Amino acid sequence: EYQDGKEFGIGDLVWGKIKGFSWWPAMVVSWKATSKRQAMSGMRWVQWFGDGKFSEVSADKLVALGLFSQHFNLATFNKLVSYRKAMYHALEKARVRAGKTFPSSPGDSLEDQLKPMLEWAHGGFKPTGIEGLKP
Repeated sequence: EYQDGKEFGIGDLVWGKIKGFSWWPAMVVSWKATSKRQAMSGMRWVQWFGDGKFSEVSADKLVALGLFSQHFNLATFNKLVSYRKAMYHALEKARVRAGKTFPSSPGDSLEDQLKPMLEWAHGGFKPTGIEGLKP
């Protein structure tokens, strides 16, 4: 599936915007994951990090998660615990893909864990770069 000529395939980490101004992280999935129907021509099914719901989104409107600082929004991050949770799960998936590790201490909070993950992302996901995030 997803041979319509456009960007993104199954497993790719993406930012999507479906309403208002906010970009949220997601992973492209098979239509089968959704228990809906095959995606319309030009579109991808994505599964949102955090809530795990599904949306059909134009391939031309999605952006790679690797374009990170461009689409991350610190204001929304500080406003919404739902966004903080979304970013954690998204960057955790990224981190495991890249074989990256960060120091941790017993007692660490969601924000404690996110701090080194955000620094890694904003920094261009070194050492792997964006290639580390591929399925």
